[PDB]
Amino acid sequence: QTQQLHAAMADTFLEHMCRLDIDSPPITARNTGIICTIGPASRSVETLKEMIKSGMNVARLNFSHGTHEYHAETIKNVRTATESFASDPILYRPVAVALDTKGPEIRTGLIKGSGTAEVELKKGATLKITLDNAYMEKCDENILWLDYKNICKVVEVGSKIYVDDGLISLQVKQKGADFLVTEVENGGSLGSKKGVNLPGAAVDLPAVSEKDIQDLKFGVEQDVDMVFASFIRKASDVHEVRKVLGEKGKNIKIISKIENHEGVRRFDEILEASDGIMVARGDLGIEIPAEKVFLAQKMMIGRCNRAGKPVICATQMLESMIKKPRPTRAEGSDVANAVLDGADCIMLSGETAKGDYPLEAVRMQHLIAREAEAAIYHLQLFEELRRLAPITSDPTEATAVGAVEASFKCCSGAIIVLTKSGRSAHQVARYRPRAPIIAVTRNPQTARQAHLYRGIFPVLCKDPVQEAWAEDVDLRVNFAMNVGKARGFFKKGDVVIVLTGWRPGSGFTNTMRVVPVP
Amino acid sequence: QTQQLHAAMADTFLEHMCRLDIDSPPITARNTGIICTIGPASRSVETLKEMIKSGMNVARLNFSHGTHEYHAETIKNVRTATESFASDPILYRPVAVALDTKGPEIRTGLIKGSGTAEVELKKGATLKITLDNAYMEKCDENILWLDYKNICKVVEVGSKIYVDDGLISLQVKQKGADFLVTEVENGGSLGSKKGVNLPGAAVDLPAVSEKDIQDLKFGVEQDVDMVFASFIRKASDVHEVRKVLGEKGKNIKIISKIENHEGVRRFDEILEASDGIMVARGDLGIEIPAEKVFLAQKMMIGRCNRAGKPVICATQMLESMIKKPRPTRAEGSDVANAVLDGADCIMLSGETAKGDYPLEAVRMQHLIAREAEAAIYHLQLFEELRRLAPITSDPTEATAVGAVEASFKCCSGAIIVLTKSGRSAHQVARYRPRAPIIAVTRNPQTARQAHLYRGIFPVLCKDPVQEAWAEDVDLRVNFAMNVGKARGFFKKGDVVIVLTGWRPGSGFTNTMRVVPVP
Amino acid sequence: QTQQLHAAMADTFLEHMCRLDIDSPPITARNTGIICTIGPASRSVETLKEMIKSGMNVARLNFSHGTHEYHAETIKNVRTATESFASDPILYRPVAVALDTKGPEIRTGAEVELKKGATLKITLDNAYMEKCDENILWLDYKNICKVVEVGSKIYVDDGLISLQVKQKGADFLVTEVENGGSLGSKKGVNLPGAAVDLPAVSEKDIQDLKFGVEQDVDMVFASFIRKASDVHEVRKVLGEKGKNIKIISKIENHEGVRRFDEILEASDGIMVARGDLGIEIPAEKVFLAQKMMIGRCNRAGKPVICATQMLESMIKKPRPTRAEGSDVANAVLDGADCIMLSGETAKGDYPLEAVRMQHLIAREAEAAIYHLQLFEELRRLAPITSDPTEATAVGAVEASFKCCSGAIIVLTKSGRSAHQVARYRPRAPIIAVTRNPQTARQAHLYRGIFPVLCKDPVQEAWAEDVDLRVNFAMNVGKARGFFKKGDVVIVLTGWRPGSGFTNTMRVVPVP
Amino acid sequence: QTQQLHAAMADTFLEHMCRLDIDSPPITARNTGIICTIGPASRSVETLKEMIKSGMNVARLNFSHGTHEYHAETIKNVRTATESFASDPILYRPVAVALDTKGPEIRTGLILKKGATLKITLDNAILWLDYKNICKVVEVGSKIYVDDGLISLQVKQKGADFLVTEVENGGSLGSKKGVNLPGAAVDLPAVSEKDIQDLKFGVEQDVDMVFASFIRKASDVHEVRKVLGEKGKNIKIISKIENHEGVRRFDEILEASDGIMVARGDLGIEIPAEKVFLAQKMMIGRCNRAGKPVICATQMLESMIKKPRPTRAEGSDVANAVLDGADCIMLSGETAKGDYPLEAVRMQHLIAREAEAAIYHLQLFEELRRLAPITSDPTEATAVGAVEASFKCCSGAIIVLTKSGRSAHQVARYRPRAPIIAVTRNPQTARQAHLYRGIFPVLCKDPVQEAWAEDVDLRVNFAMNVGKARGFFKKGDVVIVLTGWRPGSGFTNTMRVVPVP
Repeated sequence: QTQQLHAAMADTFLEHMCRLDIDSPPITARNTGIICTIGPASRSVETLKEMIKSGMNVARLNFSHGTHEYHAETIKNVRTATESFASDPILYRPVAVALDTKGPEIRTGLIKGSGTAEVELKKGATLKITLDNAYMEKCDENILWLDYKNICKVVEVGSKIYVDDGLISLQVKQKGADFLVTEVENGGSLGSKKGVNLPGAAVDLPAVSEKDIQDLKFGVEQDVDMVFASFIRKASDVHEVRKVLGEKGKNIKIISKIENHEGVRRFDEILEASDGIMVARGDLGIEIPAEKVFLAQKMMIGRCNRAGKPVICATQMLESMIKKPRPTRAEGSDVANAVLDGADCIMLSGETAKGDYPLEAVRMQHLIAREAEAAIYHLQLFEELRRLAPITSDPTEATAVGAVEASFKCCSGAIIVLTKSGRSAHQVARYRPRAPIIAVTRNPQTARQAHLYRGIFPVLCKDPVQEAWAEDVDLRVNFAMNVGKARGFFKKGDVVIVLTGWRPGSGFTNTMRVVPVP
Repeated sequence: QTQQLHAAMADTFLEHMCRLDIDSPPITARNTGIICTIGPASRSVETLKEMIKSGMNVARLNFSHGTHEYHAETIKNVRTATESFASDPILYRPVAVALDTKGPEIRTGLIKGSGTAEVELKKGATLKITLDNAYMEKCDENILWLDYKNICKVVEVGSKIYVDDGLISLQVKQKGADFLVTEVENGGSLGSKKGVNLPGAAVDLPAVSEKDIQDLKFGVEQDVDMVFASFIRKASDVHEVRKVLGEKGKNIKIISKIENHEGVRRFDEILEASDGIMVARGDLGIEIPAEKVFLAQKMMIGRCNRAGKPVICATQMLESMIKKPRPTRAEGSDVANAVLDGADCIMLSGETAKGDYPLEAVRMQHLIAREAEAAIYHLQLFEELRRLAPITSDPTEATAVGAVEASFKCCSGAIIVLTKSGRSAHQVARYRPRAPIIAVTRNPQTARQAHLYRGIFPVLCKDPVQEAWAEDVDLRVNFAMNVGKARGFFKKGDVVIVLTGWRPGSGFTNTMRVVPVP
Repeated sequence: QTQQLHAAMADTFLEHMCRLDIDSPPITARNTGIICTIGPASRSVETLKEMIKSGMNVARLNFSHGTHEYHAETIKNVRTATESFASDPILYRPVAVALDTKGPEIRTGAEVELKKGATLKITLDNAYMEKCDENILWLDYKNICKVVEVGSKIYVDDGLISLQVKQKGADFLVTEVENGGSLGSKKGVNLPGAAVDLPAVSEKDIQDLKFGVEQDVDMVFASFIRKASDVHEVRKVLGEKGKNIKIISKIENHEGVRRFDEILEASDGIMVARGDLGIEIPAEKVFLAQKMMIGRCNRAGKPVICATQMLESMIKKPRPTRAEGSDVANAVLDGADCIMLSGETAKGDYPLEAVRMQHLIAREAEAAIYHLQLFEELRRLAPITSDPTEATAVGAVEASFKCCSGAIIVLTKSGRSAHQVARYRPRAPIIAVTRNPQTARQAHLYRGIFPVLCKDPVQEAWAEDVDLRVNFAMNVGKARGFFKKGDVVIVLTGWRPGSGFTNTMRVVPVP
Repeated sequence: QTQQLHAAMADTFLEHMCRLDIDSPPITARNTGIICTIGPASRSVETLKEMIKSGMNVARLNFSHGTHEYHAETIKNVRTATESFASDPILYRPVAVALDTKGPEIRTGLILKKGATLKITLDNAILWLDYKNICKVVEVGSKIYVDDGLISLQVKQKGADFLVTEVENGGSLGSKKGVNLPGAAVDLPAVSEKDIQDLKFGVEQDVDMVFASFIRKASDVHEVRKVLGEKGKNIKIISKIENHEGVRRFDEILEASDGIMVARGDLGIEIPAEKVFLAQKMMIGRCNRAGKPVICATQMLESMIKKPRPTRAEGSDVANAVLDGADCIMLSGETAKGDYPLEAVRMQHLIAREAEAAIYHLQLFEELRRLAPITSDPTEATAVGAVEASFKCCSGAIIVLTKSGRSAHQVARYRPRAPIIAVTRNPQTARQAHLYRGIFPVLCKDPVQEAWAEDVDLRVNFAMNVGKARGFFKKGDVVIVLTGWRPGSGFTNTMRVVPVP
């Protein structure tokens, strides 16, 4: 039948895999968030309308490049396309805006006085790295400028230097005052403004740099929903981002990007400090060996699933769709497995920023996730998530787990949750139900930030507050009931779970109800 | 710390056994129903009040003996003693009334014109079994009358005949027209009106006899709660009992006594036709071999736990407490293991009917069961009970299972349920929660019949119906708060699960609420 | 199907319970050992021959009563009756001899009524020792006033009489009577929850244990064990002369239950001594202590004996009760390596029927074990060692489950390789081949083990001597009905002679 | 702590995932087979020696292109490079040779706008194709995919001889392009005319396995064995499941075949590309259940055609395939025509070895033992007892003497951690053993000893010599050793727990 329900009845994990049927169609709801980097190929209002229609939940902005005017006009265009669907609130999908910091990046200068010129580094040859600012935009075959000024101090006399996402490889032979005479291990095309990695080195670059201070202030002023904080090495790095944002940026969610060996090693203190994690696989696959990245991924995702906090899988997930209309079989498997592992969000970088087919890659990540959400062995997963803290005195958690148990028993169309801050709907998300969570809120920052969790369909209720509180509760319940009928989540006479509380204000969610859809 | 909660956190059944702790005290709430046979040792109103105080829940009446005049007065005495506590509704316990039928029985006659008198049967001496009615009150060591006139037609030579709870065994040497000549295999003291058993040989007595026809009509007239139907061989035997009760006694719960080889062989059709089972171990120990009774016991209990219908473990549970003030170690192990196996009730026969220590027999069954309930591995048991029917379109089942899950998570004081027919309180009980089920009802039949299920502590609301239904719901909920405070089930500040619905009348249970005790 | 094999295929514990079938007959093999207390009802050679035939494995001697010369003649008659079956070694069953010690005791000094709710002094002064009454009672234990506080409970005469301590002196206590009764002279006293400073062995106990080494007894059932040093004290008494005699600690009280893990790691085995335990702890709590002690011994791989009142009504009656029937079944199902009969076989009117009834109940219960979950939980809980014998043992038990084998043949000298097979609880009977006669007697302590004694000459090649001892076990199991010709069995041997080199697991058809 | 052994002790799948450690180094044993497609970037004897050193186990030949004399020389160079390490039989790695068939195919004729209308004709004198029974197999609403699924076409009206169809996807149409039919029951023959002569060539060239293309049903596999014959009876048939019908009728194909290939490139053209992982995990798990070989394939390290490092998706795909339980992992263009062939082989070696340590063995063996049917075979009982024993002592290896492969294949079914060192005198068995996870095959070149017990011990000691020299264990460590009660196949019954000398 549907939803891989025959696979859900399996006694063993191997039999769950064995009963995975390609002729079993999934339900209409897609639970995992899609984050998209917005760049040259997708920043128009026209394209951003079609990204939302294809299934974009979060707009990421990469502050590695671009000025503050470029990002403000992108933010303006996101909101122009988002509020174009706001006239009917039953069909309005909330879209988050995400800032991704530059962080402690080492980067190259301009090849031949150009941004698009390319020299050809052939294998075994010498190359002089320099810090001399005369050679800043005069980068040649023989010379190379970079921006980390303490680079001669922190490298060894047999260190390896990786340029352009790990593709060019170097080895330090002679160490100079401002210079570093290298020898090319893996050659290839060296272009302009490429990221440099030093995987052996204790790089003494700032936690929150000069550019990052300016960028985070801009995030507060433009009213972003989340910060994707680059190169988080410890818990005091997360606290410094929390303190830089301060009072005005207290509701902005900090997502620590684990990009390096020290972030993997000191993960638990980072996770306890952060609001969520990005498994930032690009920089991680250069810093640690590339064969160890899946171990790091499934650790990070699994511990975030255990701790109940958001996790985003990232980098190169549909990489060939920059140039092609359809992905490779690796790329389809990767998106599937990341959703299977328990990533609350999946991300697109160059596919949506500068790709020739950015709408197809959003659609492809929608179609793969929804199939993989049906492919989850919920029987084992819910039984293992229940055993973590199986006694607690908090009354709201008991209602959250009891709702999820109820949703499996009737195989429900939805779990409708009223929430102010997100927290009641966030509690339902942690137990991983099959049913889509419909989070009803009047707080629009709660609506945008609720995309960070698996399961949650946030709905922004634009209705005025009715004079009686009990009638105001039922109005918000009927709103979600209208949403799922409009989206094809459920029809009339289907069963849904409705979560409410006993009084107004946050923290009082104690009422679970099993209602038919009118 | 308490409740065997350290043992409850074990990942394996073996470590659950290993962490069982004599210093870890149970809660005040005892879940298993104690059924008591009332006879001469416990018939007075004065004694019956002390039986209730010791924790009697069901009064069994053996209709093998006694006339309709005698049993009506026994019924009256149970009801006079129960309604003495009705003055204070907080401390009022409902007591059920049960009718155990005679059934197809074979009895001997009187020894030398006397019920009290006895003869000794020597091993290897003869004993002429007769059917001549001049020897009816004239039995001795040579002559034995019995009341089954088709004994010679269904027994061939060499087949065994057991007398007086299988203690005396005889073997047939030759059979006549209206006689049998036996040889005594096992000797002993032969008395009057003792039960005769013929294992292997099929007995052609009816399922419902003409005496059994009149006794069930008496059950309908005297407003009994349940029938313990004796010697049920098949589903048509249950259908015949259901027909005799008719439309007037349609709400009387039939409990089939599985008591012979054919009732074990055709168990599934009997369970389908009945509202419950008694594992009637006494005559089953004679009919099948005595070493095979535990196999039959654990089958029936497990299948009734699977089907959701009640199961009663019976006969000789504290058999030494007829004479002694404290039981043997085997008897204490038997009462523990029955409650551990999943028997909804436990029973006392001659211990409460005829014994010197009936109040101590009720207390000891109350003490052992309450210890056994804490010793249950609820983690495995509930997980396996969830997996029996994990999809159902009935929303009242989803509410019931979600409440049991919520009760495990907060380690709740109780599961308070408003119910009219019993069904919503019954549905909670089938999943086996640790938390006691306080069923609030204005229906007294529902209050008495709820003692059949494990977990249900039924309370009878005596207040008239408040016109505000929201207030009439909350008055009954606060009445159940007042029972558990006074019973020491919980105190002020503890967490309870409250189960109600969205409209009055039966079948509309849908609301689960996690509330603090005021 | 046979041997509950439909119920063994269940995916859940509940469904295993559901598929238990009374028309599913077991195999001939009965894995659980039967311990029997010998007294006046079962002392003669003709009775003891029929005890062996009905299925007795261990002959228990209660040293609480009877002289040394009485107990020596019991041992003599057991060995007379055992060695009458020696003439065919294929059908020869070895019989263990067990010495159950008296223990340390707290006693009292014409009877008197003790009124419920009254008062009674308990002096330690020997002026008031020779006749006690309703006001004054004497005890022999001098250090009671140290080990008992105010509000402590004191039981007299198997927990019939109960006393609550109201005020404490140096050489006296003054009590309030709770559950009163009739008090006689020289009666047994119990102090619930007290860390009692009595010696591990009494003066009588040192004489009786020394006697056991002289009489060549196989195991010791040491009474009133509270701690590990108490087990080490019994070990010290037996010494080097009786170093191979197995010490089974009887856990009888609150303190032994509390400090169980240190006792178990000191002892060679455990008895759940339920009668004394039922006096000492609340009677409602005895099963909790039963399944704790049985499960932890199953975890550790050491033997555990269920004891006291298991078929109690068979002292006077030819059938047992339904409570008595389920108790013996649930003990075997819990994982008791052995089951005991006390007064049933010592003084009762039906001792041969009771031995047979424990054999019939255990064999049904062994088939009713959920082996699929049980082996899975033992596999998981096993620590990953570097011992070759342990890896071979768990591989053999696994291979017996895969092909549903008729037996596990184990060649052993000490017992230890056959003991390692036993702790993983196979369905298949373990046929332990040995030339050591003490090993054959001590192997009855463990579940699964059917000990066979090879009386054949030692062959020329070591490999052909190994194959003859395998072939002997093939001949036993065919004769006793455990398998037929062409059935599959698991065979454990080693790579060199001497103990601790069992490495080889072979899967062969029976010739 | 090494081999992810802290993660091996976890009581749940979630905690196992939580304890996965980048600082825990694996053992030197790599258990998954690496199948490399040989083409012009990796065809010389010089390069093929370095392919073996990096970690090639099976050389794949795509018979879709290339002549017989080209492929014979390709076969010759594989053996020249393989036998250059044959002087030291302790360090000799056996290398198998695979024949991937072209298969039946629907092509276009000789010499396309979006949303247009073209007509499909079958008159041999507008687009022509060479499958004449196409009108029977497709309906109104069915899809037709031309040129690796680039141009998609939905049929509006179907005639007896013609089809008139609306274009869905755009792009330029050229000559002799391959046509797929999604959902169809295609009556093209199981072996084609060209594939008959390819399969007889493999018997002559002494190949070890056949990767049979486009397998739809059980009778198709039997046609491949009919063509191979008694002269090719020992050559294993691995079915390539390439479409809906192969996925639907999977259980009958697996029964007939010696193995399955998850041929994902052709599958993702045929089925929707989002559903390929479901088909992958179905096919891997059922082959794990049946105990037969499964090969994951197409685009696994695809960017290593051009770049010296893979993508993160490419690294995760190879890891998750080995995690799911694939016996072999394939490289197509990566080794055939790519710029970095040795780097790709190294990367598949490095990823799989980390993934083998990350397998939750505790649940996997518990489940594989639970679903194992109780039969009376001594070999099956010995194998599962050996894997149980190897988990308990944490052994260095499971040494198995095997003639035909079969005893080592039964051990490999139950997925141990420890490398399965298969000792064999049969050279084809040593090559064919690379098809199964765990099996590290070694060819005993020593002559048969007169006393058979000496001949048994010589081969066991040879396995002790390989594992010491390869860094699987050292002297004093504990290993599991499998032997049997007489010579010949089918008699392995004896498990032993031996110290390494």
